[PDB]
Amino acid sequence: MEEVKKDVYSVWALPDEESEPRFKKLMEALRSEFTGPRFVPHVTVAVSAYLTADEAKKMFESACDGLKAYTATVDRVSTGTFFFQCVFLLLQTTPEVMEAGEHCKNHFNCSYMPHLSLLYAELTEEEKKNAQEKAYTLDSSLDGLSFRLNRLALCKTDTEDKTLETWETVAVCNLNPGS
Repeated sequence: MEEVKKDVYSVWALPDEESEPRFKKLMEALRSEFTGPRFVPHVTVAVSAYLTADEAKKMFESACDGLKAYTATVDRVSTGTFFFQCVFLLLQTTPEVMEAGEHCKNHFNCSYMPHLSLLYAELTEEEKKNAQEKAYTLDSSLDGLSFRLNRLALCKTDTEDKTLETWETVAVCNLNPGS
């Protein structure tokens, strides 16, 4: 038996139950004033090559079995220059956060911009700044905010599909604690 279908998978770290509503509420409000597809908050940690279902499951089990729950800290809410990097919480480049996003082989020195996107949209420069301002107005204590990432999602996300209609989550797993 041979699997012949291959797709690109993305791996998402998900905020815990104490932090997820806070982000969803903000995502919902920004999305209403400005424009934008609805999605769940996450912090992406991996993008794969083309893999068969089996290969992706094995990659995902390894990811789950070996990544421990960790804590991310919000540096500031920032803006970018294309649809997927419109307004987002830029995370502090702490060790555990950075590690989750890296996939450098065991003994090498390779020498990843962790964030949790808030809004996806193609806005004018002014509208962008305004959306950034409104994020702080909707939730001012954002800068410095610490939150727990304790579950991963295995997904298929055609980054060129701005509607998100094709985005699908395939599988989920809880991360064991470590601290």
